[PDB]
Amino acid sequence: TQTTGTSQTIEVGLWGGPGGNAWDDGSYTGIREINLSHGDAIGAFSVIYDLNGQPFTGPTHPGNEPSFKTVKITLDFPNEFLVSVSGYTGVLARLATGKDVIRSLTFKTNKKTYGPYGKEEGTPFSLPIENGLIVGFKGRSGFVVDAIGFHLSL
Amino acid sequence: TQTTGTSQTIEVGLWGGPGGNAWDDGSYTGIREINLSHGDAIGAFSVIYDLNGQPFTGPTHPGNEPSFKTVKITLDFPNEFLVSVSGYTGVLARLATGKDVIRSLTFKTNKKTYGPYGKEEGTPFSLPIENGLIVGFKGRSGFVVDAIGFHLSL
Amino acid sequence: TQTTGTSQTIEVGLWGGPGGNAWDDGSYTGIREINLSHGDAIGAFSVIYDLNGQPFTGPTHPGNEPSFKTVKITLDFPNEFLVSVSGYTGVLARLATGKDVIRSLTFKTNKKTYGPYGKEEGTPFSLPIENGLIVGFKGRSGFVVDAIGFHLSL
Amino acid sequence: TQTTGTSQTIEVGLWGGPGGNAWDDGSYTGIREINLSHGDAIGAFSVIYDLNGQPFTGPTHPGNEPSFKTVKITLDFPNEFLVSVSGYTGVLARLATGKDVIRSLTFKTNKKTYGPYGKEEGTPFSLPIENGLIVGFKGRSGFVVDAIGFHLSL
Repeated sequence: TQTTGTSQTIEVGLWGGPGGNAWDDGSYTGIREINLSHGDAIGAFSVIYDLNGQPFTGPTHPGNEPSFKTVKITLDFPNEFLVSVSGYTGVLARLATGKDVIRSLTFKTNKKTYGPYGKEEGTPFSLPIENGLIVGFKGRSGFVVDAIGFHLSL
Repeated sequence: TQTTGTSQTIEVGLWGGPGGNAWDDGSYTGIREINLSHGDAIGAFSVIYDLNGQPFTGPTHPGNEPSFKTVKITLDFPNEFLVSVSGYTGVLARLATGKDVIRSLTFKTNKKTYGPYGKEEGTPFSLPIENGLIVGFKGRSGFVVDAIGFHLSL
Repeated sequence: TQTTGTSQTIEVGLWGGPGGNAWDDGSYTGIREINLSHGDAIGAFSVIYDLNGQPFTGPTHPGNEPSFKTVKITLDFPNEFLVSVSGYTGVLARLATGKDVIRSLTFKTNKKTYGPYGKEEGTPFSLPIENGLIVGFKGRSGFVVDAIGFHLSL
Repeated sequence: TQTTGTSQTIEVGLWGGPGGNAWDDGSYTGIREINLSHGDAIGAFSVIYDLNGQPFTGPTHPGNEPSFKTVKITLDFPNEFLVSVSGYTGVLARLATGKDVIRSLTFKTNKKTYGPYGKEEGTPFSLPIENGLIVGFKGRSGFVVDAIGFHLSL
């Protein structure tokens, strides 16, 4: 029985801490580009999704670590897609929060591996995908990415 | 195993004829507003979809019928959503094509019924929904709506 | 957010009347065989589904009309599958109910068409499928099939 | 466009190593009971699934560790369901293959946490779920569980 007008997708996560503010890009039809920043953790994180064959700029999550290395991951959409996302969660001492944040991220597509970005220190996590696609990102962000999760769909 | 970067949704239809030119809005997360025109058939058909909580203007399919009455169904999204779409398919003599078109359309939500619009002549068709949502429209259009179909999702 | 332990599928329908008693086979991974009976309407309707590569007999819905012609539709699973199901709904006078029942049914796969079975009288209905599969049947049955619906999945 | 008669579900994993023999229970409508054994790792792993309101015993994966302690996790289906599965993957001294096996497993439902079972040594992994359900298990087994994966559905 349908009780709401908003469609849904499987959602896994979040991995990371309770700090920062929650955000959810929602779901689309695929991923075209990922723009992030990294240093001793992951700072900025924004995505260019595919929306029915055309690019759609997702909401930005710039964080607040201007010193970080900026990176643009341009996927050969639609032939290239993520088959795994992994990383590390843990406290970043200098933040003085005592809460876990995303210290590192690695993106593996059917074509190549991007990363590891940030610092691989803390507790690892990984989401290998055998069938289906990540069609959206969600998480929490403050000065850095506190947590991350994914929307999945066939 | 995943072999493409484009996600998908269930698709039903089309109902109608082979005339006009094919179009497919793709899929989104919901429906906010439906714009259409009608007279002896359904002429224009355009939708304002929901895309993760924000409106997204779907591609237009105005057809070309100056005399048709225009209707703007503004749903109380997300509390109100379609639970059924029905109508009639059949030849419209004046088009001189001999091909079926969408003569009528009725939209029923969990709150009320909109229509019938057009003329209920020809062969009826209906898509009652018990679980899930219409998240996108597709079809064919010329001077009027030749055919219509739907993308469905939970 | 997940609030129940039972998974779900999109469900379309029901087409037919409010008579009889409700039944729902639930969802599986495909359809292998359909056994029905027909005359001036569709009486019995029972399915053998596929469950992860192996046959699984669903609950029976024989109705209570013993005089109909019995038919067995054995699909070449998994290469052959339904791409459309259509039929007619309408009153059957000898039932003395004045409520619609399933008068006729037609099953079209990517290989061939089965039917029409029963009597093509009343109001037609059709469910053409472009993407996705019927993975379960539901409906209402009394003396004959009063209504029918489908569980859909990618 | 549909090109096969078998439906599908999202599949995540595998977590663990390449040893043992691959197995896949397929997908169902939920989980009713989990039977496993553990010692210096996870040995046996068998599940009783829900299939449209009726239990369905999945194929067994007994492994081969007579000394392992057996555990039966009977969920209060459908009110109780897994919201997270986590564990550890790592080498076993007695295997001398340098390849990982599932050393530990922890099952968290919306009602309680079962485990940890086995030994929490090696590299941790976790699959927290925010929306959707695990409707099937897959993996690899020899004397113990080498790897594990999940079928997911809304």
